[PDB]
Amino acid sequence: PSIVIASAARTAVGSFNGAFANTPAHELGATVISAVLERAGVAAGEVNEVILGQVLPAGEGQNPARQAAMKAGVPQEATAWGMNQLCGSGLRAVALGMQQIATGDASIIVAGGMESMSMAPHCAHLRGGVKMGDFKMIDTMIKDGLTDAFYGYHMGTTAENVAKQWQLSRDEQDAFAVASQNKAEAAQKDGRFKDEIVPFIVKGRKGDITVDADEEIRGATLDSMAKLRPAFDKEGTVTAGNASGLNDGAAAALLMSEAEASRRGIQPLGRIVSWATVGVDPKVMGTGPIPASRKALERAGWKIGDLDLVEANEAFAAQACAVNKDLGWDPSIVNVNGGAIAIGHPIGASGARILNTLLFEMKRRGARKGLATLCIGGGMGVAMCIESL
Amino acid sequence: PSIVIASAARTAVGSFNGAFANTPAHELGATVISAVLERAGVAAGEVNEVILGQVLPAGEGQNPARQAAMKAGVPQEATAWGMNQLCGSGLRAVALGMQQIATGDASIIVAGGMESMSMAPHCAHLRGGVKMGDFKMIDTMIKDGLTDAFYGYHMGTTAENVAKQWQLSRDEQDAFAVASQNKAEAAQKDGRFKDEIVPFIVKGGDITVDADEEIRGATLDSMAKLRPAFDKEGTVTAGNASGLNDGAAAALLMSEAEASRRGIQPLGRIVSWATVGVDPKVMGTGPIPASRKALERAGWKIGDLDLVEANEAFAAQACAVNKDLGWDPSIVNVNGGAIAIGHPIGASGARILNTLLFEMKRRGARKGLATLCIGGGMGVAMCIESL
Amino acid sequence: PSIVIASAARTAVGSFNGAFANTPAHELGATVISAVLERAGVAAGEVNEVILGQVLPAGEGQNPARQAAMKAGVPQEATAWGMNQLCGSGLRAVALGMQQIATGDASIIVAGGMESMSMAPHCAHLRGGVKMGDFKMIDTMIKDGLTDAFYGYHMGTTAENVAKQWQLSRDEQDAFAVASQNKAEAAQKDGRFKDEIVPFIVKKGDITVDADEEIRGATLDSMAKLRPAFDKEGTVTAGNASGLNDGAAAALLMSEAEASRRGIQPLGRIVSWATVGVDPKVMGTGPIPASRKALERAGWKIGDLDLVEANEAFAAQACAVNKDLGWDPSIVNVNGGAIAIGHPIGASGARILNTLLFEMKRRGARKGLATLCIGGGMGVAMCIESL
Amino acid sequence: PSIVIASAARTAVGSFNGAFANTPAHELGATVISAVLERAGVAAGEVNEVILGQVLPAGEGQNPARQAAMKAGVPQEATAWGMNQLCGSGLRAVALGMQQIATGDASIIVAGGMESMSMAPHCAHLRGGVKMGDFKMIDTMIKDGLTDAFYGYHMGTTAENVAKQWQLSRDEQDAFAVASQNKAEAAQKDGRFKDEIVPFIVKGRKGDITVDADEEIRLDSMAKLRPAFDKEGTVTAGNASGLNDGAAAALLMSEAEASRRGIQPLGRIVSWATVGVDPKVMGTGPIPASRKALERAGWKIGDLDLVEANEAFAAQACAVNKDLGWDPSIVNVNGGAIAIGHPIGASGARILNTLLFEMKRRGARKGLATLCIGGGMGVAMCIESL
Ligand SMILES: CC(C)(COP(=O)(O)OP(=O)(O)OC[C@H]1O[C@@H](n2cnc3c(N)ncnc32)[C@H](O)[C@@H]1OP(=O)(O)O)[C@@H](O)C(=O)NCCC(=O)NCCS
Ligand SMILES: CC(C)(COP(=O)(O)OP(=O)(O)OC[C@H]1O[C@@H](n2cnc3c(N)ncnc32)[C@H](O)[C@@H]1OP(=O)(O)O)[C@@H](O)C(=O)NCCC(=O)NCCS
Ligand SMILES: CC(C)(COP(=O)(O)OP(=O)(O)OC[C@H]1O[C@@H](n2cnc3c(N)ncnc32)[C@H](O)[C@@H]1OP(=O)(O)O)[C@@H](O)C(=O)NCCC(=O)NCCS
Ligand SMILES: CC(C)(COP(=O)(O)OP(=O)(O)OC[C@H]1O[C@@H](n2cnc3c(N)ncnc32)[C@H](O)[C@@H]1OP(=O)(O)O)[C@@H](O)C(=O)NCCC(=O)NCCS
Ligand SMILES: [Cl-]
Ligand SMILES: [Cl-]
Repeated sequence: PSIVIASAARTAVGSFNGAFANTPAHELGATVISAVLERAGVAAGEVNEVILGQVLPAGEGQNPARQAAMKAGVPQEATAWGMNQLCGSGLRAVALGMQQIATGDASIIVAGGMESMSMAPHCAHLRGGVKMGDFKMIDTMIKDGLTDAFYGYHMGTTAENVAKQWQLSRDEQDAFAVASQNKAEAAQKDGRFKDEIVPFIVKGRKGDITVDADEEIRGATLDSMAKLRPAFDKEGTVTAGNASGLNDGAAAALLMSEAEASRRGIQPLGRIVSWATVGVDPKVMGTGPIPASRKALERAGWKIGDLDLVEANEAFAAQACAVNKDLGWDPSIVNVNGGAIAIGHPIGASGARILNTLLFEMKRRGARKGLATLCIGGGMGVAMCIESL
Repeated sequence: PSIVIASAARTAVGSFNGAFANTPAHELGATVISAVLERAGVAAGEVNEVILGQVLPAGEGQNPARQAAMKAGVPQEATAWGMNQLCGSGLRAVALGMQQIATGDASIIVAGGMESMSMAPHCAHLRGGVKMGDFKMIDTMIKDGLTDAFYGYHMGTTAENVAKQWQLSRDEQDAFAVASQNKAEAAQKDGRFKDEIVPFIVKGGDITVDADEEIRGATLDSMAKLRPAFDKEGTVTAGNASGLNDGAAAALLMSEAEASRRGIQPLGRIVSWATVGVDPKVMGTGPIPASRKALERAGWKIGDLDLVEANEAFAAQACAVNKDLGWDPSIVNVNGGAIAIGHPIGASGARILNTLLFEMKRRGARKGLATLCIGGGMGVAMCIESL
Repeated sequence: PSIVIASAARTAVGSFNGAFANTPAHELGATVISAVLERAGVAAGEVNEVILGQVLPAGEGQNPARQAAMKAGVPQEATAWGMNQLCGSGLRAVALGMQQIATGDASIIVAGGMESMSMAPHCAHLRGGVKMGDFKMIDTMIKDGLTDAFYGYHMGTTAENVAKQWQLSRDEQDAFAVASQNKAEAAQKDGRFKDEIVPFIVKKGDITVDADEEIRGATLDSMAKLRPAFDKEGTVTAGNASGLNDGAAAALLMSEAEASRRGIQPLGRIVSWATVGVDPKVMGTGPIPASRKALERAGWKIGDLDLVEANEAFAAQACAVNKDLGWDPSIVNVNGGAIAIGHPIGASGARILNTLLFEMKRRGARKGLATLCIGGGMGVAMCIESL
Repeated sequence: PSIVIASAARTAVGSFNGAFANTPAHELGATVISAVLERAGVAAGEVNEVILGQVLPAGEGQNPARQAAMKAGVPQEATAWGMNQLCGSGLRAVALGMQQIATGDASIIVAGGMESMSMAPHCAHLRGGVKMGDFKMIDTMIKDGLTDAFYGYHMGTTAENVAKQWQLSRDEQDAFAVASQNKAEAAQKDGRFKDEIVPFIVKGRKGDITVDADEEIRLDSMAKLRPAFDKEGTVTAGNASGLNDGAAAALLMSEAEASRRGIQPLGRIVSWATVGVDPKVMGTGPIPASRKALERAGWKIGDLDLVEANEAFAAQACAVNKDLGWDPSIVNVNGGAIAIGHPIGASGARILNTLLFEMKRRGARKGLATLCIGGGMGVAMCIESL
């Protein structure tokens, strides 16, 4: 069975406590569900299921994937669920939605991810009761999203471990970070993000604001980048500049069979050729994309040289340089419009976010074979091969 | 692509703030992952992926499904993820794990659910800052698990709406609840839950928990003396409604040809599954179209079923599903239901799948069905056939 | 037993979450204690006791009055304690310190008040444990400072009761608030706040705060366009009511004979004081019997007063006090009031005492009076005479 | 300038999360305000002001002293305010109420203290907002009542320094605690606390309970405890005071006022004193405070017939007794805070009740009450009957 991506859309990536500071994730997810339906000419009443990845849904209510589907007009007869594979959630949900059609259980699937790291609350177990002494209010964003559960340190420390084995210097990681900021700024100026971004209306206060530009894209320098202090180790190289940030946003895609798209006259954004997920050492979780991409290319019958465009998520400059050095693909075809260092990193949605950038760049330049991949906390990776029609 | 369930296991369903009061969900899930591996003769190094449903993972850390797999001995080369479809999470994860092997992406899958409603913390968004005035510390169990996000009332109110449309009286719902408590107690005394339950060691003295803590029985005189917990003039009480519980349940999945090569005798063959949505006001009706679509995909009729496990979230919704589908009530929840056993949201789907599989084996039933109602107006069902 | 005020000082009144957003109250109190010692030529080693009023000391540690005295250089041999009479705390502490010397128990007293409404935390009793459901994190500023403990509503509702009984229209309360804003705005430019305000160094960079941050410019047209903040059909708005503020204020007290030996010329002599209770429903009427009894103890008439400082908690309450005593409104709050300057509850009593004392010196006034209304239905007043 | 105490009363000292677990402090204060009025035959309408010490009033509402007076029947014409001198709050409020009548500003004063350490909440400053990272929920009982603001450690560590410099051994503190525990049980069994304790009606969901007995009153079971503040320390949970709830107050008027009303007073306030000491050794506070009180009264240590020295810690209590040299057989003859309890806001007035009612039954002429104060302070007051 051949499954294609009929359409795709994403919101602008908002800053931490920025444009989407008081916007729940399902509200961002509802906008993207409506957009992928409008861009493909498919009504909300035709959706069988909505599958949205989300890592931090605490305090948002019962099944935020169902809340986003309801507000987008998807009828009550359909189903909706969320899933959590950390940073690979947004891309895995696309593969999960693909399998719904491959097994014959659904026809039209809206798959992607949504995340509101700004709305992540502080929690504390209080049922037993704190009779005496102080107790900690746990940040769910740090605890459930950014801290390794086996070794106890942040995901930035894992980038320090990757920097040690590959011997990646501070100046090399800053050169990668500056390159990402300059490619993302150039892509924003030329309007290459307009096709994939759907505007979001932030209701509240006294005026309604339309958000249609990635809020982190502002540019940077090499003199101001090397003056930053390391945020994870006193003698480390990972700083706040060469590492991805905390962001809000959503991204999704409309899935259907290749024969179904031909019957509707739809021109798909690409054909899902294969996907893969593999685990690695949690100490070097940034290496996830290395075996995940290899297995994805092996299942597709492709070689590394056959790829025309690559979207490798830039969780950290240290891990991103390590993946490129091992796979050896042409770095000029990897993240041609910037990466998460400049655009942002909403964990649950980034998987579908970089899939949107991959699909719309493959369309404008005429690329035939593409690949998207991300590293996953806890020692995992996920990749997917896309081919045009 | 024929997918079988080689083995299955579950922990005892613990009471709210009971035996598993301070036990994280992944610790319960790790025991069940190790159990389904031992009962099938499959090593942890052969597992491709672990898929665990969970609704309330707040405060437990990065990806509790990966934490349960790692502690169970599953190597780092494998993958693991969690999913949330509320009450149908435990059963959907089995269907999701089945699709991993059906599409050729994996060979060995551990799929199920785990939930620790006792460890659910209180949360509050404090990044923007509370300029002035009081703010509420939100119970994540109530908000993210038991409160409808569209109408704002508890899941017990949705059972009241089902009771109005089907005209189910207070005494009729209590008779269903008392029958559920007495069937579960008889099954516990006769030892029918021992095959499916794997013991759990509560570290701290070490205590071995191998009996469902909610299974104690009840009467009709003490059941009709309870006050309604959701409406002053309502019929749903704490006795005829499911409780708050902790536990885990999973199963080992592989192809039918893979089981034949390993000499494993599977617990059953996954014939079909289905999930459908309904109105959030009457979410308990989910099992009605979900089971029908599941039977249609399997090519079966309601009369063809030999055993049925329909989760008892509420006596009102459970009576409505049986009255609508019309299946023989003597083959439905023969060993009791969630009213007596308990209702761990993330694990209940796989919990009742364990009860179905091990009862189909002891009595020799050939065609079975498991179904649950889902908050927000959904249902999920799966058809199992023996080999 | 003649007790005089040798010197006095206060910090600038900061806005809510403004310059003193992250500054504890005892840090503000230390500056005013050191300032009143420096302005009188009295060493810290001569202080017997420090009495600082404070309403919201939660989370600041053991006895913030002791923290402010020690940080101001007062040696450990001295004593320090805090007291809470709500809005009259700052002025009552001055009267309490006066009684310490009158009874022969002390010689040198630093008395005043301090309040940090921005540093007021949210609290919740959690020892028993929250089994299930949401619980409120109580804002101690609202509960312990701005909410009546007997009727449950804000102090603005009590101002509505006074406004209804006196038949005060919105435009009449609107005209008094604008007059208060215009007198305070003129005082900031004319430098009348320079003598009483001591700069405070906010220890991102050190910032010197020496101007009242709440002092804003208003008119009569933009003032009537505001919405009522306490009742949909009310008259009290955010413009005609006092604001939320931080600050500190204190004074150095000693006997008249003690000042003559040290060459200190006091700002005034404490002639009498009084405190009386009223109905909590109309707590704004407190200053009316408190000032009259204070005048009775002093042997003075209303016409004998040259300057009056009546705290402006609300425009409704402030107009009611002026109408009853009948004193010349041109000698009442000549430099503005709490509506424009601000209202740090614990410090407001000593705050308006600084404005009174330094104004009697600048214009040559002989007889002065300072009074405030107190939540829960009380009032406090003090009569000051020059030398 | 003679001020007498016409009557006095107190509630039973409750255990931490015990009988008064869900009882606000002003409710305990209301009972004692009504009790001192009934025992003296004085109407609530004659009270000028109520002065109640309290250390932990967070979450209780505007001015709990005003809340306690209003429910106790004191009319709105009176005034009420609270004050905080930590452990000396309850006794200082009596001295503050004495000064109100001495200066001619009031005639009838109800002065004492109240504390509900069980109802003390956890707090956290959240107006600025926690952008990132975990933050601590601060226990207001520990931080605002039991933690030194200058050195950052618990009040029990200050007792270790008093034990270190005075060289008080582990066995020395246990002998003082057992003597304190045995005297309090003997006084409770003999009914020696019945005159001073007023019952409190605890209303609740399942039943109303009448609390009129000290719940904390209870070497082999005593010497098996571990030190609670230092691994190499001497202060344990047995030889240190606990966390308690309760209230205590007194009715104040002039000696001529008591003679005119036919009231026979419990005693005359002769003098008082407050002095500061080193915060590191706050337990030494009562030593110069008692001497200064006796000097102003013209008395010597040998003239005292009864002494009430607060037992915050066995180490600090032993140091005061050894230096002042008063007869230990007349000090806390009915037990101390180690066995009875230590409600911070109420403890000052709590030990004043025990002194007044013991001086009356045994015929003592001159008595003394004193307590140590956190942050390096002390307070003492001399009372003599007529
Ligand atoms: C590293 C991290 C803690 C940053 O902390 P932060 O709160 O966001 O603080 P900022 O990002 O605003 O950076 C702070 C400083 O660096 C400067 N800075 C940041 N990025 C810069 C850039 N790209 N160029 C130049 N200067 C920069 C900022 O201006 C600021 O200066 P300041 O101190 O005067 O305010 C946070 O981004 C993080 O946790 N990243 C990791 C996310 C993650 O692990 N995701 C999962 C990966 S698998
Ligand atoms: C019903 C519910 C509100 C109960 O909350 P609760 O406050 O803990 O009520 P309790 O568990 O304390 O039980 C109440 C009383 O009924 C009695 N009781 C309970 N079950 C009984 C039974 N089966 N037989 C006889 N008496 C019983 C209990 O002993 C208790 O007595 P008590 O008054 O001394 O406490 C809660 O379990 C709930 O919300 N369940 C629904 C969850 C849900 O929605 N599930 C479906 C998801 S779609
Ligand atoms: C009344 C009160 C609730 C105001 O709360 P607030 O919302 O923070 O008031 P704000 O200043 O932030 O907003 C008031 C509005 O009116 C305007 N406004 C307020 N004061 C003004 C003034 N003095 N002149 C002109 N315009 C003014 C503001 O610009 C604002 O408009 P906006 O919302 O569009 O920005 C608060 O000041 C209060 O609690 N007062 C009573 C305190 C008290 O009880 N003290 C004890 C008395 S015994
Ligand atoms: C002394 C203090 C530190 C001990 O608190 P605690 O450690 O929580 O003691 P607990 O509440 O747990 O009492 C229960 C325990 O003590 C044991 N215990 C208590 N009292 C006992 C007694 N009288 N005899 C024997 N055993 C006793 C119990 O068996 C139980 O055992 P555990 O220690 O293993 O838990 C505490 O009461 C305190 O902080 N007091 C403050 C005193 C103070 O500073 N006052 C102000 C000075 S100016
Ligand atoms: Cl293995
Ligand atoms: Cl297989």
